[PDB]
Amino acid sequence: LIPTVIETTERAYDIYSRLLKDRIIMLGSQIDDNVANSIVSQLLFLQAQDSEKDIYLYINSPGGSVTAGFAIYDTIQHIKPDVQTICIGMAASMGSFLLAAGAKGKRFALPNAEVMIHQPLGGAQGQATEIEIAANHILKTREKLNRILSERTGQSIEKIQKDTDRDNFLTAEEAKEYGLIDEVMVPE
Amino acid sequence: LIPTVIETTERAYDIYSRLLKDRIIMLGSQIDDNVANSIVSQLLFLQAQDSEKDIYLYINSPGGSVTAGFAIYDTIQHIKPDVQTICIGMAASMGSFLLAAGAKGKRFALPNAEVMIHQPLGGAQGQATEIEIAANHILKTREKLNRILSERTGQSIEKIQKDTDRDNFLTAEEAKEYGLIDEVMVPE
Amino acid sequence: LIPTVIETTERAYDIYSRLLKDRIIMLGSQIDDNVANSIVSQLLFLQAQDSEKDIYLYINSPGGSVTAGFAIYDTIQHIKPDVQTICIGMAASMGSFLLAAGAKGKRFALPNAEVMIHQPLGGAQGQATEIEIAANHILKTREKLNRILSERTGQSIEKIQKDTDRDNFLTAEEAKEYGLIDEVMVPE
Amino acid sequence: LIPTVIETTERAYDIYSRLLKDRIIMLGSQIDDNVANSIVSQLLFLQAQDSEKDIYLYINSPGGSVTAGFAIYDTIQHIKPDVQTICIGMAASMGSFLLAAGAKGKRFALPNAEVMIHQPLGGAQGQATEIEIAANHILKTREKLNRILSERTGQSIEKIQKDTDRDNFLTAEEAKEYGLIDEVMVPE
Amino acid sequence: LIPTVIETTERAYDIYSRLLKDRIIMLGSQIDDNVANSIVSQLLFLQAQDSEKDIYLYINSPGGSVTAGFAIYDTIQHIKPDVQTICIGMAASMGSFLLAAGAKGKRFALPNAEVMIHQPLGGAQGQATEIEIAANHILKTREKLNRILSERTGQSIEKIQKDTDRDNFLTAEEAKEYGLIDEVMVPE
Amino acid sequence: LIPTVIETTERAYDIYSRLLKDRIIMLGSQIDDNVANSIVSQLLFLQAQDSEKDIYLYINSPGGSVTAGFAIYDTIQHIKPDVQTICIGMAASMGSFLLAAGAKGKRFALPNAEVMIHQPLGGAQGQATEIEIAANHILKTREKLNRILSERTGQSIEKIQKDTDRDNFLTAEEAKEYGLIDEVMVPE
Amino acid sequence: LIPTVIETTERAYDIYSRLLKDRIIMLGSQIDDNVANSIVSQLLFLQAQDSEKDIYLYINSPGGSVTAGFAIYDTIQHIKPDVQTICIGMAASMGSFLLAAGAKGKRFALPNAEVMIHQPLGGAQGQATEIEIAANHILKTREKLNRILSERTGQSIEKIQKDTDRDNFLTAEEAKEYGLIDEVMVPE
Amino acid sequence: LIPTVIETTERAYDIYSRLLKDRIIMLGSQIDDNVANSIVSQLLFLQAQDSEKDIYLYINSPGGSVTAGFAIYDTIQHIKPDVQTICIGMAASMGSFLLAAGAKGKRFALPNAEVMIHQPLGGAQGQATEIEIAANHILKTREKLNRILSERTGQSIEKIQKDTDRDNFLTAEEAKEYGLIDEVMVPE
Amino acid sequence: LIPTVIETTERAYDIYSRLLKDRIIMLGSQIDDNVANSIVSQLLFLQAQDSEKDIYLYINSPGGSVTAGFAIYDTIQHIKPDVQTICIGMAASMGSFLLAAGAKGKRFALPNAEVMIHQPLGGAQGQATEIEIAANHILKTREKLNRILSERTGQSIEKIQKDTDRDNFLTAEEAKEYGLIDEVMVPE
Ligand SMILES: CC(C)n1ncc2cc(C(=O)NCc3coc(-c4cccs4)n3)cnc21
Ligand SMILES: CC(C)n1ncc2cc(C(=O)NCc3coc(-c4cccs4)n3)cnc21
Ligand SMILES: CC(C)n1ncc2cc(C(=O)NCc3coc(-c4cccs4)n3)cnc21
Ligand SMILES: CC(C)n1ncc2cc(C(=O)NCc3coc(-c4cccs4)n3)cnc21
Ligand SMILES: CC(C)n1ncc2cc(C(=O)NCc3coc(-c4cccs4)n3)cnc21
Ligand SMILES: CC(C)n1ncc2cc(C(=O)NCc3coc(-c4cccs4)n3)cnc21
Ligand SMILES: CC(C)n1ncc2cc(C(=O)NCc3coc(-c4cccs4)n3)cnc21
Ligand SMILES: CC(C)n1ncc2cc(C(=O)NCc3coc(-c4cccs4)n3)cnc21
Ligand SMILES: CC(C)n1ncc2cc(C(=O)NCc3coc(-c4cccs4)n3)cnc21
Repeated sequence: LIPTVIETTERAYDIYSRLLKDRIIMLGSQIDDNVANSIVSQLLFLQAQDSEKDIYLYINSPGGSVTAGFAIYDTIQHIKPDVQTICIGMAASMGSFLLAAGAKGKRFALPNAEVMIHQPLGGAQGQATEIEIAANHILKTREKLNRILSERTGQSIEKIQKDTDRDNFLTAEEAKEYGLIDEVMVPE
Repeated sequence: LIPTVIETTERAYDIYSRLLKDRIIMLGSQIDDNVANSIVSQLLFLQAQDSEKDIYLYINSPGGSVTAGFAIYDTIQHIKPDVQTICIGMAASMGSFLLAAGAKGKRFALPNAEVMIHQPLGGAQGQATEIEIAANHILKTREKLNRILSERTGQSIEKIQKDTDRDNFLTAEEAKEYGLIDEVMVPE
Repeated sequence: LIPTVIETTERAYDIYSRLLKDRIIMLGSQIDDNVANSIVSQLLFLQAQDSEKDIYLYINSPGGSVTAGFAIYDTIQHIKPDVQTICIGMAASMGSFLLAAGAKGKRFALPNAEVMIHQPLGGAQGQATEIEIAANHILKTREKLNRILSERTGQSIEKIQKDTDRDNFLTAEEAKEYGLIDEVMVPE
Repeated sequence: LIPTVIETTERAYDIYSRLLKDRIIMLGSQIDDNVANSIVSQLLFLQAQDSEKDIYLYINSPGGSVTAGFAIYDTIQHIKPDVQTICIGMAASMGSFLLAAGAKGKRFALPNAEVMIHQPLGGAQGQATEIEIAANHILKTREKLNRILSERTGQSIEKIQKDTDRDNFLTAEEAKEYGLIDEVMVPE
Repeated sequence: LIPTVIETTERAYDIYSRLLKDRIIMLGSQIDDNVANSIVSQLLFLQAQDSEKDIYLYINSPGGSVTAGFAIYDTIQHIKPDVQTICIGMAASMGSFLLAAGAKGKRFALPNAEVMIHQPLGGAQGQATEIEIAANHILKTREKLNRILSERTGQSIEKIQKDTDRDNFLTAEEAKEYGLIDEVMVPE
Repeated sequence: LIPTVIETTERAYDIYSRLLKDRIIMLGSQIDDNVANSIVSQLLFLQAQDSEKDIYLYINSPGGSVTAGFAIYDTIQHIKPDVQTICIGMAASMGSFLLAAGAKGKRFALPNAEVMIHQPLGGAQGQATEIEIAANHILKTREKLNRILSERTGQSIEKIQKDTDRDNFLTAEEAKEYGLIDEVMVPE
Repeated sequence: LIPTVIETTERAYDIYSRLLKDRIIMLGSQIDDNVANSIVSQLLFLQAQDSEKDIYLYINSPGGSVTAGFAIYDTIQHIKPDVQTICIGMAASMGSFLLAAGAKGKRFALPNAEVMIHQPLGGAQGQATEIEIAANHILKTREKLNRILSERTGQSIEKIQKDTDRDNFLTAEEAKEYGLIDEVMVPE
Repeated sequence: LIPTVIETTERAYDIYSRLLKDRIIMLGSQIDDNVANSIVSQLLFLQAQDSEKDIYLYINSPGGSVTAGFAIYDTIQHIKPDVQTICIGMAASMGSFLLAAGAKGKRFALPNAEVMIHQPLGGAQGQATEIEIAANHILKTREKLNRILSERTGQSIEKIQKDTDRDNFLTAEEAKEYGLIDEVMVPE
Repeated sequence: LIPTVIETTERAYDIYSRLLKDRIIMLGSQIDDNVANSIVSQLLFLQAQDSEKDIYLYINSPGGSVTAGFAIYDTIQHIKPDVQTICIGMAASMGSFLLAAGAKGKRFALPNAEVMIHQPLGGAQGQATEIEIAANHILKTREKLNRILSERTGQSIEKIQKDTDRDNFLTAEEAKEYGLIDEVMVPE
């Protein structure tokens, strides 16, 4: 499942860490607190290595937590390096939020990569105690998500609210037309 | 189950990683997000090692997710190296899609290797909320799969739709006749 | 999930440990006894390495135990180094207590980082035997938490009691206005 | 486990219901909401049958919920009939509360029947959300229990508080001396 | 647990059904769809038996579903008979809603019967698909509950909103002062 | 949970069966094959008892299977008696379909009874084998449901398609305005 | 779920048994050995009651075992009475086999009743030991099913083989056109 | 369970990998996709190391999947090196197929090593959807297995069909007489 | 959860082992046989490294076994080095026994560190066979614990017996006043 790579200078790298040497971060799982903590650590590490060179963030996630996604989001915008974004397989739910969060001019996706811009809700525990706040916290988070998405897609807030309410299935071309990505990555 | 190999120059390789040194990627499991993330990382790694030399992708999968399969597909077509394909045991469901996805002129299969070109459906969660989109997403994905397969097999879209709807069992010779593979790999 | 990093001088670091080399402690999980024991060990370690240089504590926790949180709290205040604090994703329950516990002048949070200053109750086992003490232990702990929070936020004890009783959702700007953090960390 | 009894006038009674015909209620289980609802229904039924004749309540409970116990308590005091009380086996926790709750002059217990006057705490769910109320609700319930017990045992509130805090084991003679029961039921 | 009662005229009644003969409905469990369907059937049955005579509804519920509670509520108001209400043990969450729903002038509670007027939320399934409706459905239901409660308690809507947001613990006297019940049922 | 009722002429009825004697069918559960088989048997039974007198169908269902719902639907329309309909608590998903299916002029609902006219999808097993049919079977069933609903509500097919695609929450007044029910059942 | 019906002459019937008094057999579940044994017992019973009068078999089954289905089939053809057939909800898999097995001229189905004429395979245990027989037993059973179906639908064996291989969804009108049923049962 | 071996030149080998250094592959488990993927990787590795020197394949398997077995089979015949075969303990089901698949003149088995040449059937999932293909796929696979076995044992196809249908237990001498192995490996 | 630390001279340490290099033992879990065996091994190791230099034992345990606690106790007193003690978070049950067991003059605790000096009972298995010994073994162990505690706290045995019978909650100041610790560790 996970192979090893070494070189003469010995030097034990895993396949993901060998890619990290070339400033490539791989994200191929649901966005929980654990993976979010790891992705943030890599982004902070690559900045310390070189603050000028670009970072490559490959995405293949079905979704995850909102608070976990914003941790990755804020880190990407906070650091100096321009974080590139390349969607593969699919970018659904919070994965599409990070897809759009890439550096402007450097948001990519492969031809057969699907996209879905709708976050359903978990994390209902802490809110479920009080009524008035629980309902408003959903609205606040909905306003929080739709505002940030609107700025990056470059579309009106009115259109975002309707699309981000129900389920979606955008292709690479449709995602480019929406403004989520900048270019469909043609072969070679 | 998983043996170790080393050499004098010491240098700990697993059997799969020792094959990766000779640009050989082994795929002998169902295509989920985890293995897809690993296969993509290997394809990106081998390109960085040498963009001209060929890659060998041995396949032995019963199937997997559609979105996971396209992640591997798009990566194979995106990179410069010509990815060879050698089917062993069986190539069913999404495994047969990657079988046909190999570089043109370099798609192989061993004599007693079975082939099956039909993807049943999972991943019904995110779609199950809305009705009109859920049904159409199946049609869109069916049109997505059948179009790409038709191009690589070199057959009409009309024939693909019927064959890829129900179950199939093609031998190495029948798969060659279909256009899925280019040659049956004769002993030695 | 967890990648490796090495360098020539060989030297196997995990991503979290490579950050620990630069005096960065990552906290991206619920605060139980296990993680609390690890965080304390890191704080004691970094003090032994250098008692003058600052420590960076990134927080992304939904909460945890009270006794586990105070173990981290007391350690931060006990050691010489000024422990910086940077909230990412969210800082809820006992996470917000450690958020405010950072060195004065060096308490930060990213723009879209949420904050919640209310600890619900677990650890009901040992108290549940006797009645008079169990109830008073909650009051004592409530007085213990609200007193310490009031000092660091710089607000009255009367206001803290009401806010820390029910659920809350403070943004980076609201948390700064409350006195929990000192500055909202602007990009670059 | 549960036998049947009938008579000529046919008339299917279970052993517990045949005793209910002679105004005898059997209580030989932990006091949950289900049994409490049944005991109250029997007390209300026997009152409707005859409001003057006495009721016999045999007790053999290790304990139960506080709110469930008070439902039986209030019902016993509300109805007209003088509810006799006969402890057998043991009367622990809330069982001893109902033991003392019997009609004055008609509280009994057999020679080898144990008694324990201490309620530990469950039902921590609804209280666990808010801190100040949860602790005070224990004190309120402690004041509620100790006040009512003090009136019926005919001892001071100061003595009750100490005894009802920790575990106890009173024999029939000691329970009579305490004031929980009125007489030890001698053979024949 | 459940005894039998018969009489000469033979005639097999359970203890709950024997009470139903005297127009007494017992409610000593959480208010789900099953018990709600049974309670409604009893209310409709007693109306058919006699539309003029009063019905007695004993309550001992920790809570339940909102939609299940309104089914009992609407049925009580729809039928001709004046449904009396007698709280025992506790009336928490939706139980307190039905407690107040009793006929005006005939709402009772025993001395040590607790009351709690706050419904937390379940039934989050059907709403969780769409965002804008899910949050507003909580507000609509909150407006639905608080409006109806305000009319029956005879207090302002402003006071109800605050009390029904967080947890509560009202005694028989406090519940009478609130307007939830009309009289505390004194012994005999 | 389920009480007994008898009378002198002895005659053991359960509460639901006693209502069935007065031509009242209670439906307070999800519509599966088991309850559907029972409801149909009752409808066929009441027709045999008297084909002229009206039947009363009380509804309190969150939903169920489509094929199970149509079994009840077709039976109601097939038999001679005019089946009245009274919604209580809620009528969601397939429950609202049967709500509208009542005899014309005799479709009722209580004041606080909610309504929801959207069927999500299960029963995906038998369809999941073939692709072209599975998607079209959803469209056929959608056309099947929307056509029948449109006739009974008396609105256009265009409006039904949009409303029955996403989630809904109609009150008694809104359901009356929609045409699902004929009158809101006022007290007494 | 299951109500009771009695009458004066006392006489305890369940709703299904009351229908059995009027020669109506209800089938609303998957066809296993247990229900098959019960259905056969009813068919044999109704013959003994009256061998001339017709029997009414209401069907609402998703499918079941082949051997269990043939037990009901053979019994229907063996007995003298003409067994009517009325499909409700759906008649899938082996249910459609019994649907067509009804007396000629008396095979019915309601307007919105679905039909599916394809049996997938279970009961693989006893066959799985030997290879040559296991495969041929499927062919023998396929020849057994298709031959009998062809006779009753009145179509060719060639057409049956293709339709009964893959999944199907026939409406009442299409099932009538196929020859499975004789008439669509119009309202009243 | 699994020991370590190293040598001076340091060099960490597991016991299985140390044998792989001397071109020995150990197979002591059921033949699933995982072990098949590993065995193939070793065969491909040893060919790359030296295409002329022989490989030693020790077998001790009770059986496994057919498709998994053919993956190992085809690989053995495809590569240049003559793969020796030494049966130990037992070679049942698909293990006996690989036993016979060894290089001609180099098929061995120890004195007390049992042999069984019959594959029962699993992998019934993908076939179970369609009837005509499922049965024929068993026949095709039976023809596939019996044809290949007949060639290597050097016996008629008629004899193989009967023996490979039911269970078998051949000793080392009987297996040699059958043609499965070439020689019984005498001590030293 | 557990990070790595290395240095140039390479040298793989875990965070806990890096602290062990500076004679710091971390105890942040319940005291079972496994952790007790590890703690003893560390104490024996640090003595062998240097018998004169002090050892630092950080405690954060809720409790554990008695026999496991005495194993650590006896080891601390047996070895030459003066084992310092620093309580963090909490020191409950057997943790408080080891808290007091520290070298005289070197027993510490942080400001918000709680303390509880009462061991409840497990390990009831081996004793439960014989009656007279089981009860006396509790008394012997109670005399064993209370005697040793009394010596180190420097208080009477009479006071210890009462306090160590029921539950306790001592703060850092109260624990210092009790004699359990020597000083409250002030910041810096
Ligand atoms: C924390 C908890 C309360 N929670 N959890 C999930 C969740 C979702 C929403 C919500 O409004 N989801 C719709 C939505 C907004 O924005 C996007 C997306 C844009 C881009 C990708 S998704 N979808 C609101 N609160 C939510
Ligand atoms: C996304 C979800 C709706 N989903 N999930 C599975 C799945 C399958 C199909 C589908 O196209 N099934 C038929 C088909 C096409 O192409 C192939 C194959 C070619 C080659 C191998 S399989 N089979 C369509 N949607 C699917
Ligand atoms: C075991 C038992 C003693 N226990 N466990 C948890 C817990 C919590 C409280 C309590 O005071 N909860 C409310 C509160 C105070 O202060 C804060 C917070 C400030 C800052 C973040 S949370 N919330 C009281 N007893 C508790
Ligand atoms: C409401 C919930 C938090 N709860 N649940 C149980 C419980 C018990 C007490 C309590 O005071 N327990 C000690 C006690 C007093 O008096 C008796 C008894 C005397 C005689 C019989 S019982 N025991 C306080 N709150 C409790
Ligand atoms: C429909 C679903 C989302 N749901 N489920 C429960 C629930 C509760 C509320 C709510 O308003 N809860 C607070 C409240 C108001 O009024 C009362 C009560 C007073 C008296 C008795 S209860 N509690 C809102 N939506 C809810
Ligand atoms: C057969 C299987 C695939 N299946 N299962 C459920 C299901 C639902 C639909 C569908 O059209 N759902 C939306 C809808 C239309 O009309 C109503 C309703 C109005 C009123 C009550 S329900 N909802 C289509 N296929 C479905
Ligand atoms: C004995 C065991 C191996 N088994 N179990 C199920 C089963 C099904 C078949 C088969 O032929 N299935 C397809 C088929 C033919 O005809 C119908 C039907 C028409 C109408 C109703 S069913 N479906 C063959 N063997 C089967
Ligand atoms: C594809 C799936 C349906 N499947 N799975 C197992 C399996 C087995 C057979 C079969 O022919 N089994 C008998 C047999 C023939 O030859 C040998 C052997 C000789 C020697 C070793 S095995 N056994 C046919 N289909 C099978
Ligand atoms: C051997 C087995 C039956 N067992 N297991 C636990 C246990 C506890 C005791 C006992 O005496 N518990 C009370 C106590 C005394 O002293 C302390 C403590 C002071 C300080 C720390 S603990 N608690 C007696 N036997 C026990």
